Amino acid sequence: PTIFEERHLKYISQLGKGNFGSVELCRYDPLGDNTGALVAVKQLQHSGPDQQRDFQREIQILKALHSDFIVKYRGVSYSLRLVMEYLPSGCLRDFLQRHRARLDASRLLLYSSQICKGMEYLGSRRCVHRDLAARNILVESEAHVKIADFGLAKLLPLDKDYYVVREPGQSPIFWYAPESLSDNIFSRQSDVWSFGVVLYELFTYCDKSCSPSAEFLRMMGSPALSRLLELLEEGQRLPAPPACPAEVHELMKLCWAPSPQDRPSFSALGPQLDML
Ligand SMILES: CC(=O)N[C@@H]1CCc2ccc(Oc3cnc4[nH]cc(C(=O)N[C@@H](C)C5CC5)c4n3)cc21
Repeated sequence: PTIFEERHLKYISQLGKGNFGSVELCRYDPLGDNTGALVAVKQLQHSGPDQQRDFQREIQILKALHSDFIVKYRGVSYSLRLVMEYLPSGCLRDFLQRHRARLDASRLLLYSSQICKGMEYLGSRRCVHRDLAARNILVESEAHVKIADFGLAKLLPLDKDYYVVREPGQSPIFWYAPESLSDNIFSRQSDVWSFGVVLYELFTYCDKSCSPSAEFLRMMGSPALSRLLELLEEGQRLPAPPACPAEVHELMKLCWAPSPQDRPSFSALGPQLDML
């Protein structure tokens, strides 16, 4: 099952690109009569040595994760390719923009709860995502979302609860916490910072004009990394989204606490979301 033969993976269409590589919709059909299962196949076409090493790490991390709110690993094909389950409604960013009129606050709260449970589990496995955002969240159906794109994901060292990355910025800066911007320090607490921005994204329906980049860029005014750092250290944050519940906005601000240890854990965030 885990060893997918390359000749049986029949290409259908393109899906998109994560942090590195690209993903394709394929039908794995060994019987050769297109009666097989649709799957999501990731590969690296135009990639350096650094991205190849990250990909080997992504495969092993995702293979080991088992949650209802984390995209399932199916197997591998060797030209190394990662086979994942296919979620036909796509990513949440586009889903919220497309179906803005139909999706009320209670539904946004359900996605927040499911993502939080996924991240709580990811914390128990001592794994840091490093790129938690609406673009990397997939949609199974109207009542079910999963976390995806584990390319930048790291396991914490056996003796520490934080990871210092040597590389600078493989993702957009507007989801990073202060200690990641200033010192490249990543942890479960920096993932909680990013969850606050995801909460902001949900409750703006990923509207482009009031996105994290759009809002912060106006504050930064006429180095982009250093200016963002200054704003965050001075106490500047994303505003309350229009028509956002007050209780949800207070949780965002707790997720954006200056010190990592003052941010709540995903285990403490879970009940607070579910009781609204
Ligand atoms: C043709 C089209 O409408 N494409 C849109 C563009 C954006 C997007 C994303 C996912 C997506 O659908 C799916 C569906 N199942 C999937 N399984 C793994 C996926 C994945 O890794 N997607 C990345 C590109 C992604 C997690 C980082 C994955 N992506 C579809 C689209």
